Formats: sequence, structure tokens, C-alpha cells
Amino acid sequence: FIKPGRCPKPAVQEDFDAARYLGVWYDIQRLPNGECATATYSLSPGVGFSVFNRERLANGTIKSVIGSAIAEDPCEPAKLQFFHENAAPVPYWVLSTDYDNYALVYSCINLGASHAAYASIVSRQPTLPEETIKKLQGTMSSFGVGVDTLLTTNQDAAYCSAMN
Amino acid sequence: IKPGRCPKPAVQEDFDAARYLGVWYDIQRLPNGECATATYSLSPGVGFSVFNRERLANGTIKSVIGSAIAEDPCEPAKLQFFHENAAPVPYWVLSTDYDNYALVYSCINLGASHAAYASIVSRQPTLPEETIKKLQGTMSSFGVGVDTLLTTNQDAAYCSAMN
Amino acid sequence: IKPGRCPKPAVQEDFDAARYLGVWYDIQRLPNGECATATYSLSPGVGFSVFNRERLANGTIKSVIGSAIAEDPCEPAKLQFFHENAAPVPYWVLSTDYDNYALVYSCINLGASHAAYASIVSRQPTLPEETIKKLQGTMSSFGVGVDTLLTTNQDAAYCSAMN
Amino acid sequence: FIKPGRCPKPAVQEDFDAARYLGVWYDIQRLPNGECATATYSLSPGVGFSVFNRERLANGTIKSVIGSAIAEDPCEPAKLQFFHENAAPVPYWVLSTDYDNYALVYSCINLGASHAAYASIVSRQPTLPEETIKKLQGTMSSFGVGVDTLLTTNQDAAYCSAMN
Repeated sequence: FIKPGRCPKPAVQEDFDAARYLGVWYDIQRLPNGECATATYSLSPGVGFSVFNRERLANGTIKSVIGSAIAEDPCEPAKLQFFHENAAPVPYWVLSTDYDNYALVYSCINLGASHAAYASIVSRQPTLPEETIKKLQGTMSSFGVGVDTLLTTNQDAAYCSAMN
Repeated sequence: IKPGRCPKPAVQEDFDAARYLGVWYDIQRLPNGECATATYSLSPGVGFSVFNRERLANGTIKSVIGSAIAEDPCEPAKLQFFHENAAPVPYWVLSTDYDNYALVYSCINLGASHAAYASIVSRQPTLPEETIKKLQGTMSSFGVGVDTLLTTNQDAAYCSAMN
Repeated sequence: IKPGRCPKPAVQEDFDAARYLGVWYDIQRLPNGECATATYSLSPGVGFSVFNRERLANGTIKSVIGSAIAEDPCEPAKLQFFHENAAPVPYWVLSTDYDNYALVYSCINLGASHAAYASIVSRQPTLPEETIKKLQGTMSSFGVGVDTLLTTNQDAAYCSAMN
Repeated sequence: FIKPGRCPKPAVQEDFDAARYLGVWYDIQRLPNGECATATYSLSPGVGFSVFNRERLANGTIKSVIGSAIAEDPCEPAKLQFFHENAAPVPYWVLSTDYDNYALVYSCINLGASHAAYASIVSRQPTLPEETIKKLQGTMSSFGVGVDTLLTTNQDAAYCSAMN
């Protein structure tokens, strides 16, 4: 996931409301880095929220990873840090969301003169209308993400049946 | 605030977060309420959730919730603490036996100076004087002045409001 | 040390490091020697080299060399300062006209508190009272108490040992 | 330069003497990430040292980049941070050096559950004896660097003539 240049710093969702963002989200499109991916965001007894990521492996098994998400600076609640089990902390930015349909999430780490980027369009449903996807690919283009490089997540009902 | 950079003392080897859960009482701390307790719990995510309580001078219970996460899992004794409306601070478990005492350390660099927090805690409202002496020994080894240590008031009657 | 987290004030737009080089005199600063000057020079690497001088109460000149680097080149006004035997500290040029004044800021988080340094500097040993007032205005906007500001002694005779 | 797992933390050169490390170094072998590469380390009026990297581009031109290197914690003088022009800071660790012949340098950045690594065997001469290279590849193996993945730098006198 490596491109030349430093991390861009795109705009994040204004007035981000973590409470409305909780619940289940489905991956629709992502940069290259399992299928049927969902994230579930929950109340945390501490600060931030707890994260449950699930995906189907090519062999039919469900991989799952638990994590925590915390906005370090509370004045920018849309810029989080994600802590996964046995992973180092990674940035997680909610660039744009309506809370009820779509979200666009971004994550970038500097590597000298290069950077590694993760980006993802997610939805409250296993699908998202083509018009919305287009809008969000527009946003991604504005800070240099190549639309060609985007993979479509397989969210087929039958293939993803093992996710209950 | 003392001159010099943060020391980097040794941390508890093979630190077991599961055994560290539950209630701890402050026995001694560096200057920075009384009757202080911390309660560490299971977190649905990674790390554990923290509930700190203390009695204010006016009799009210102040409480703050937080989260503690070991950023590098290969050093599970070096945590980051995230409190509500606070910036993240380091939290190192230097030494613990899980059932009696712990010694916790936290230090932040300020140029040529540093700010340090240190605390002896216990599973009971009191801790034997021998154990305290041992742990003050450990603190001395990396430059903490034993004179500067305050004793936490854990008197049963004074602390009755903590149920 | 004040309660609350570090503010993040605006920095000088289109900051030109080349024009900022040369000698600056401390006029006012928050509490943390007198006759203080900083001298900024070309660095063969990136950023610039720093030579701070001050007069100690006993008449001796203390001096410390350092390096200043903008980690993110897209924000050239937000530097890191590296002094000998010190940990790195932030250094923000909030406002400067390059030929008369500058206002510099530095803040480090300590949990629910923070430690702040702020300084009004000048190209001359003095600065007009009007300019000082303007810059104190800027400081007030992000919560610096104007009362707490110390005036640096830049008296020609007292500072004669600085050549 | 991306492998799974977190950054290893190998041992660094004990009692590292920055003064002896100054001068000219030639790249002999490196992980994938120009040829004829040299680094020149110099006195810095501030703290740390100044860096001048040079290499030959495939078209015959000399690319050069200036930088600064600083040990943030002076108690670990072998763990530096490198600041290049228009680059974000990267770690630079001197794992092993004799100051007069060879050095082995390492640099690794975490990317969640993965990491990106740079490693380099350098020499005071355009070549280094095969025995020494073997020793240093041994050290690299101990913390999981695949010896197969190592590229040999072209330091041919004639091809590198443009470097004066």
C-alpha cells in the first residue's frame, strides 16, 4: 500500500458524533492491503469505543479481531487511534459520514519520503447505491487516491452466509 | 518537576494483566483527594478499563473513568492511560506481586526537566512497613526522593463515604 | 503548570525560515538568567542551528547549542528544538514580522494539565510598548495570563558581559 | 518493503562513538525500497550530525539529499532519527560497526500488524570482504531479515566515475 510523497491530511467529518457511529458497518470498497468484512462498534466502559472486526477467509472460516478506538485529542473526535490485539496503534480518520448510510474512512502512515495508506468506503447495508460511491470516490480523488486501485468487497448473501 | 530527563527503570517481568485486575488502594505517592482507589476491569476491546475514586476535602466522591493499553504487546507492563478529557500519560508497573502490593511509575519529559508520578499501592487499605521499605528502596535506585513521598489517608472512618 | 490541555493557537502563515535567522532578544516570557539572546544560523543539514546565551546572577555567561527542525515541512512554523542533554520540545512561531518582533510558544501535555512556555522576542534589546500590547493580546486569546509574564532585563550596563 | 509482524528490536552497537562514525560510507548491500550510493557524515554546529547522501541515477545524473541525524535519547546514542529534506523523520539504528571497515544499519516502521524495514551493509571502501558480509548477514538473519531479498549495490569504478 505504498505511494511516494508524504501523507495527505484530508478534512474530517465536522461535529463527529461517536454515539451515532456505533453499530454495524459493511466494507464496500477499500485500497489493497478476507471478504465479507464487517466492523461492529460498541460502547466502551472506559473512553472511546470497542471494535469487533469480522471477515470470511478464503477457506470458509471466520477470522475476528477485537480492538479499541480512542480519540486522543477530544477537540478532534473524528481522528481516532485504533489499537488491535498484537498490532501497533494506527490512525483512523472518519472523513465523511451520514451515520445512517455510508462512511468514508482513512488511515495513513509516513515512511520517509513515502507513505502507506488505507481507505475504505463502508455502509450500513451490504450494498451501497452507485451514486453515493461515486461521490465518495470524488472525495478520495481530491487528496490523490487512485480510483482504479480500489477493490470491491464481496458482500454476496450466499457467499457470506457463514457470518450468520 | 525535577531537573534531568526521565529515568527508565526496569518493569515487572512477565507482567500478567489478568492477575492485576480488581481493587488497589493508594498507600504512598509523589505530590501532584484522599482515600484513593483504582479498580481495573475487563475491557471488551484491548487493554483494561479503569475506575479511579477519591474523597475530596469537602466529603464528596470524585471519580474518573479511563482506559489503559499496552501499545507494544511485547512490553505488557508499559501502558498508556487515557482518562476523560486528559492527554495520554505513561503508566509503568515497575514491580508487583499481584496479591499484595504494586509500585507504579509515570514520567514525562519537559526539555531538560521532567515531571514524575510514582505510587505504592496495595490490595488492602494498609501495607506492612517492611514492604514499603523495600519499594522505597526501588524508588531510590532511580532518583526518587523518599522524603518527598506523601502518605495517603486510608482511615476507615474518614473514608466511610467510599462505602 | 496550568490545568487543561495544551491549546493549539494559529501559527505564522507562510513562515520563511531564512528571514528568521540572526539574533533575537528576549523581551517577555512566562516563568520557568537574564539578558537572554538566541542566535539562529544556517545548518548544513535540515532546519537551523541555535545558540542561546544568558547572563547568570553571578555574572557568568551560560550558553547552550541546539538544533531546530520542522518535522512536517508543510507546517514550517512548527519546529522541534533539540538542546544538548535535553529531550525534544515543541517550538511554534505564532507571529513574526522578521525585522522587529516574534512571538514564540511551546506547550507540553501532562495528563489533565500542561506546561507552557511563551516568549516575546525582538531584533533590538527593547520593543515598543504598542507592539508588546498587541502580542499580549494574541497570548490572551488562548489563555495565557498577562499578569504572569516576566520582563527580561536587557539593560545595556547589566548586560555588558555579553559583549 | 512490507512484511507481516511488528518491528523487531535488535541489539545496537554498544558504546557507540559518533565521532569515529563520521566520514564517507559506501552502500554494499540493502533491502529493496540509484546505484553507487554513498553517505557522508559531518560535524554539526548543533546537536547530532549532518548527512549528505549521493547516488547515481540510471540516466547518469547525481541525485543528492541533505539531512540531519539526532539521537533523541543521549543514553542510546546508536538509535538516531534521520530528518531528510521534505521527508518525515525515520529511525536509524547502528546495529554493528567497527568504524574503520563496516557498519550494519537498520530502520523499521510499524504499519499495524505489518512493518516496513530498511537495512543496509555499508563500508569505508567501495567493496567489503565476503567474510565480513557473511558475518553481517548472520546478524540480519537473527531478527528475521531474509538474506535472499538483499540487493547488491553496484560500486563499479567505471560506472560510478561521475561521483568523482
